[PDB]
Amino acid sequence: QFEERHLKFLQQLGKGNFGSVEMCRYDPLQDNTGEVVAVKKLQHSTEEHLRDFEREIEILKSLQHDNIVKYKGVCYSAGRRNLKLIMEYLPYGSLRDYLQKHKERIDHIKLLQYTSQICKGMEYLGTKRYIHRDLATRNILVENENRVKIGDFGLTKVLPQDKEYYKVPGESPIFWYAPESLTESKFSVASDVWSFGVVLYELFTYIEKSKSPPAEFMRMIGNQSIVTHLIELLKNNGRLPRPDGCPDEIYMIMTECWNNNVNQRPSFRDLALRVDQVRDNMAG
Ligand SMILES: CCc1cc(O)ccc1-c1ccc2c(-c3nc4ccccc4[nH]3)n[nH]c2c1
Repeated sequence: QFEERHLKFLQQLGKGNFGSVEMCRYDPLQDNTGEVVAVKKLQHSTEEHLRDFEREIEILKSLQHDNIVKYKGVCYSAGRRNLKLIMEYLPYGSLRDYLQKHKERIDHIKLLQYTSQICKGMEYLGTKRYIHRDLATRNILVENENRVKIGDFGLTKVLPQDKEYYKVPGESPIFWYAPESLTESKFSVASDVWSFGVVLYELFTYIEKSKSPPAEFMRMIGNQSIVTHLIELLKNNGRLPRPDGCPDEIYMIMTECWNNNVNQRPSFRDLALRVDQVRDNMAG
């Protein structure tokens, strides 16, 4: 339990429509310093967003894995109605920024180390029947040069006991969404795997602006609405191209994640083995 008065503001870390993230020092003895944490609050405190936020917290609360970011607590000092979530602070930020600034020290082998760690996380989420729903390079955090961790779990949904998909706004990362998520609003491990396919695309393009999924899909779309154009482009087997210099065996994994049919997509266990193996062939 974190008390507002001891929660000292250092700087803004990242923002969005109704949530924001701040770097903070939690200083219960005020003497003169304590421990640095990442703090999420809601801007527009609508009750659906609050209820969604409270459900995000329970998910975070239930997670313990070396490749998943650590929950520390919550602050109720000033209300329900302005809850704060408190998580560990990882200094190197998101994989999107990190990769983009440090790229010339990061080769295909490093990129495959990151990929492995991502699959181990999603494996572990699969065990708890969680569908992350926002797998993208911008929601993977870097603890150090040899370790990254998932999370922005604000879209994460728990699977029903009886079903293997979840039916569910507001801004969606459509260019990372699988076809059945666009057309029918279904989410599954299968759709999480599709997203991972495009994460693999992001890393192997080195997050170059002009090569990005929005950048690329919008070129192919040419030339309403935009989703409707995407859904149709995907149905005619339109896909993100092979990144320059991307291996055969990696590109194949991408292509397999982006299979129209849910049931023919690879599983995260399989993706771990395949990627862990490609590393060794590349190294030794
Ligand atoms: C508290 C919000 C949240 C809520 C979830 O459900 C899951 C993860 C997070 C989260 C998001 C971002 C961070 C960061 C960080 N460190 C940076 C350095 C530089 C630039 C950006 C950074 N973001 N550390 N820990 C973080 C936890």
